[PDB]
Amino acid sequence: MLRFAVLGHPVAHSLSPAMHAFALESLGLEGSYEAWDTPLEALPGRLKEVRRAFRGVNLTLPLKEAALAHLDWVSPEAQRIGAVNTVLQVEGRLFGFNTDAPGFLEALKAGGIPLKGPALVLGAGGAGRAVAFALREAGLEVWVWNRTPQRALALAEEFGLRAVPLEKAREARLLVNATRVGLEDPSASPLPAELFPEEGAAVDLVYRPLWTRFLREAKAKGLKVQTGLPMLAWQGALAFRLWTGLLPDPSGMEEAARRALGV
Amino acid sequence: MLRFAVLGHPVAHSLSPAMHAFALESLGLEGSYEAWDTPLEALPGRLKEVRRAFRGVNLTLPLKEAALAHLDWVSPEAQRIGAVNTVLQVEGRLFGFNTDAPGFLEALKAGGIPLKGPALVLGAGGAGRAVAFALREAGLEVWVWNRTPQRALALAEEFGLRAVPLEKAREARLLVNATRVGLEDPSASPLPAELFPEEGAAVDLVYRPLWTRFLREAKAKGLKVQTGLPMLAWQGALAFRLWTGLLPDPSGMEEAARRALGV
Repeated sequence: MLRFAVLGHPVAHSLSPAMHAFALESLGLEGSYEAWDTPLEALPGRLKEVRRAFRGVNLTLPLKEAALAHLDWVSPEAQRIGAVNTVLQVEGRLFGFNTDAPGFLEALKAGGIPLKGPALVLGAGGAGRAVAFALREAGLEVWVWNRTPQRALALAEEFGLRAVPLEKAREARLLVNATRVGLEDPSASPLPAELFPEEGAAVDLVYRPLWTRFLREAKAKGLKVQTGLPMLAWQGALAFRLWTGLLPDPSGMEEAARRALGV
Repeated sequence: MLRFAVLGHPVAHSLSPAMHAFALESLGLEGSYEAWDTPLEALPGRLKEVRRAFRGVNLTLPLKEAALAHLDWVSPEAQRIGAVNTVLQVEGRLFGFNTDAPGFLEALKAGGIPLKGPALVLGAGGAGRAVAFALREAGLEVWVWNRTPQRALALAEEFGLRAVPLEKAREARLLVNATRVGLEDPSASPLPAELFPEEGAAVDLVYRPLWTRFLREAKAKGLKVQTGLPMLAWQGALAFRLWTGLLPDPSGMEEAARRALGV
């Protein structure tokens, strides 16, 4: 039986177990995907356990950074981003990848949103780094903003981007919220409605609530919008493909995710 | 999803397509595995195509050794052996493994042939290196012979084994023909009949004909014998698990191979 799991702390609310359960059944495969709470302290012992009993696992906070060292091989993309969210186990060896970047890209495409920059990424943290990398490689112009201006300038330098002031948002065609503003805060948004571009599209990686103020304002302003679920569904479907070579229907992955959310 | 192939020059009558067709089917999986003729000079281009459309491929003569330089990662064992018979493609990256070595040991085990040395491996070439590596790993005392003395001597120094003259076959308890002598030639055998021990076991990697002159001599001497089909099946099965995480029935694959030989 294929044995999978998500390791992180917390993981009690991960939507991965539900999605992959659907992947397994939909693809007629026998196996399981379990949520396994793993504080940074247990990472070492947990991986050794992975080397011997799991075909693969996903990593969520707070393990994504300190995992690279314990692996036998890390993807170039995962090395630059500096985070690994998907681990593959073959012959007792552990290989690390980052399905968030490609998942994000495939989500937009599938969602119907033509890539068409310049693109602006709000937040220069973990989520921001991943998304910033992805859009560059796709062939779009990319700017970055962050609460604390420092973190922004550096990233623009490391990835070869532009750290712009929040105001510049008006000149972009692709807006991406990589901050926690809005998370379980229906009335909060990182971007003032007046600073919204006249045309384009916006994507929020925060999916709790599903329709954040950011996306509601963006929708009201005429921009095309996409919730955070599609990306979640694609990174998951891509991870599964990595593990077995079979791609579960991303739509079915998203639906499984929504049902789990109850929205 | 799941498109494999055996890359070699020649591969016209490979039994892999047959075994793997059975693997996929027996596992209720959709996919294909075809023989793709590939000369040495055509392999740089082949691997690029692999990265864009194949989940994985097996490599045969004369690509197994030249392949290493064109891969993103190569297993410690494959590196030591110096040859890759199994390649896995993930996110466009190529990883090389060797399922010949572990496959050989499983084959012996399943076939009811316990590890008892000294083990004499005939042929210090590629196939010989894989078998010698495996037997050393298993802790047996390993001897090696080669028509060209130098190659056997070099290999013995390299792996910490002992190069010996054919006459030492009389003291070996496990004999393995890893040479091409006898291939489609019922009159040829790498070991003169009078040098066969009178107890032990004999395995021939050559399976065309199935009952080589070598195996007929060993069987006539009362040695327990094994054809090359079991190893062929196991290296394929292990490769399949490498690619998908699922282990197809080795006996079923050997059977599929047999029926594909016309025997």
